[PDB]
Amino acid sequence: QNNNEFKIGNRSVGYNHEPLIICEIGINHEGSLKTAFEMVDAAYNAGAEVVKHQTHIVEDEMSDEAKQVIPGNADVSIYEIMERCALNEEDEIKLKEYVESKGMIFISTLFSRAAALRLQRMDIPAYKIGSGECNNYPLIKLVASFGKPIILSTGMNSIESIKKSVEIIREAGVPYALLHCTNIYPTPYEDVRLGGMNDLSEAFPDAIIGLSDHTLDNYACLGAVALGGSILERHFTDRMDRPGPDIVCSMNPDTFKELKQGAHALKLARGGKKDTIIAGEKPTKDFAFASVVADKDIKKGELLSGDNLWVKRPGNGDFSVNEYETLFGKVAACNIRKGAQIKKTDIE
Amino acid sequence: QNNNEFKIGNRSVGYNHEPLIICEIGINHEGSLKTAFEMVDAAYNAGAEVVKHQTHIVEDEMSDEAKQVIPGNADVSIYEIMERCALNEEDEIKLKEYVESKGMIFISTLFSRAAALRLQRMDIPAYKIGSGECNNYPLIKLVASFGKPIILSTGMNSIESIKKSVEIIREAGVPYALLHCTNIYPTPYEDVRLGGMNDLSEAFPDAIIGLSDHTLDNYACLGAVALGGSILERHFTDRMDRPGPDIVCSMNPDTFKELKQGAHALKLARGGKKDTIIAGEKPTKDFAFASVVADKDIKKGELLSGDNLWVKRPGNGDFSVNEYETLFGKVAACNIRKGAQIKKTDIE
Ligand SMILES: CC(=O)N[C@@H]([C@@H](O)[C@H](O)[C@H](O)CO)[C@@H](O)C[C@@H](OP(=O)(O)O)C(=O)O
Ligand SMILES: CC(=O)N[C@@H]([C@@H](O)[C@H](O)[C@H](O)CO)[C@@H](O)C[C@@H](OP(=O)(O)O)C(=O)O
Ligand SMILES: [Mn+2]
Ligand SMILES: [Mn+2]
Repeated sequence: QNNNEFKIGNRSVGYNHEPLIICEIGINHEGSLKTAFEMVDAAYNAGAEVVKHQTHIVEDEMSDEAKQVIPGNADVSIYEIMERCALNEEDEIKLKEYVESKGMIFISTLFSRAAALRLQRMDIPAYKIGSGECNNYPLIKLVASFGKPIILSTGMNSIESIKKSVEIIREAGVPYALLHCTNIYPTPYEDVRLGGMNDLSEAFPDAIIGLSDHTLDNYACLGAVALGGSILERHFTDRMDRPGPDIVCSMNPDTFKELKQGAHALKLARGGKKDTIIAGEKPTKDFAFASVVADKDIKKGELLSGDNLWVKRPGNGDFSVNEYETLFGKVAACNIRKGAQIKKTDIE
Repeated sequence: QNNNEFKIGNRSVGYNHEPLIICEIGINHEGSLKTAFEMVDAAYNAGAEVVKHQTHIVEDEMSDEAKQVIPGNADVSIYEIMERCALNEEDEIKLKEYVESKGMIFISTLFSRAAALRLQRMDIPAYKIGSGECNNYPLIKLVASFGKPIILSTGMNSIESIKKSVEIIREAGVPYALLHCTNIYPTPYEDVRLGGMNDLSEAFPDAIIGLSDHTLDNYACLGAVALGGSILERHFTDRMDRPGPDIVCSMNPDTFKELKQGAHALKLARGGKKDTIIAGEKPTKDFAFASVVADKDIKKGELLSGDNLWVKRPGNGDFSVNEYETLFGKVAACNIRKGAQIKKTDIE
């Protein structure tokens, strides 16, 4: 597909690299460090490489209008949800340290200037911009100025809209990924449109391409790997019985382990070319391909024809089935036995 | 992707149709009808739509040379394997009837003229040509003359080689599918090259495209569905403890059920376009997108600027973040409160 790559800390991402699964803890901790650490533990023990947070600072990310508006996956205002779930700066610094103490990478999504600046003080190795902020060009400008790679989700946005964000990122000269995404919690399979990933790669040839997903299972992400995706994001929980608006579409340790295994298999299986010769098929080719044989007894001097020739396994005859018609009209140099392979010496 | 379709009996296959899984019993019955019927039962109970056989007639498909040649997945000659596993005509007619008695479709692969003619007497609704016969042009001509759709596997063959077979099929005027395939039993993930499917569709725009697979699990076939595959073939057994050269790469009832579920999900998720507007995202767009707000108290008569304006959720403000820069240089028509959304009435 392509050779685009960049590093998130010491981890290379790109088509020629192992896909990267981002375990999005997000707001799943419901504002509790005990719960957050239990989820980091679970991620670690499952084999995760990256844990992503959401950095919410209620007053800088929302005006008072947000106290009147309810998201699709809750029955209270988005302001109330964020007031309940948001970690303060001190606590989020502890979370980052904890994630790093487990040898994993910590990144986060910012939803405001104040959050961008907080994350820069913490010096995270890459910045996630959520689909809601994909068209937030002032915020994109700010984050791109930080000098680190950007992972940009592109739900709810057209190629045209995304173009302006990519323009800002390139000007700042940082590498970037684009994740195709659909922001319904949860998302039905029919709304995923994996082909959206192809649209993105075509429009933005220098982007690393992946999928951020909110379906109920791993199928969409697995398809994404097959199509060439390099980054996969699902929300993550230690257990599915947890409360919270995003828990329903979250993976857990077991399903994370499944995705990691599948992603590895599909990283190996994907791409390549039809005409590539595969050495291990040789024993099959040698028995399975056909050679030209006599379909009847043929007397010396008689002409070979489609009437007295046919083809049979295996492939070690002097004449391959590919050469069948070329023997038509040749002259038997000797008597030929029905069922025998036609030999070079059997023809004049 | 495309709108190519044809029917196998009453079952439509093509990109706009549910993918079709072919349960390849092949030689797995080791020549026993009891075992074959146990495998048909298992297929039926698992939810299979199609059971495929292999029609082996040892004397017409192989010359005596085959008694000296061993396949990659056995330690005895291919002749001995086929003598052991081949069902005679009477028995194969019983198998077909049994499959049809369970409401499933019966098809088979021929490896010889005699087998083609046997299958035509049985009037099967579509003919499978295995990868070994993909370059067997005389046999392809014969089968195409029968007037039924052809499913052609293309392992071990280049686009160039396949072209000659497609030419023969088109001349006969029957619809056809091409299955990408790698013929190692089993096949490592790295040798699958799913991109081979794209190569085929590009080269042969009128073909229905699928995958015939010999890996140890469902990952390759799932990837194939994501890429647009319409037909999936794996060998099938009622249980994995059975003896035989192809058992190791076979699916069983449980894994068939998994593939069917995955294929359905990925049929729904695949393709589509990035720019398609998804109604269910609307509640997310309404809270997540930003509007322009005052970043400081602005006195009446003062000029709006990037210094006193910023952006915040939610998206119901008079000015979207998209319009942010257009307010620069406008004149406050009244005092504006820090944190308030900029209203149309706030500017001259
Ligand atoms: C529109 C939005 O901000 N959605 C939140 C989501 O977790 C909400 O905070 C939650 O569902 C509110 O109920 C995340 O899905 C956003 C997420 O990015 P993506 O899902 O757009 O890839 C991120 O990087 O934080
Ligand atoms: C080269 C060949 O004929 N391989 C056999 C296979 O089952 C052998 O009979 C078996 O492995 C011999 O040990 C099948 O895989 C062929 C199979 O087609 P495909 O695997 O090329 O799609 C078919 O349609 O019958
Ligand atoms: Mn998300
Ligand atoms: Mn096969």
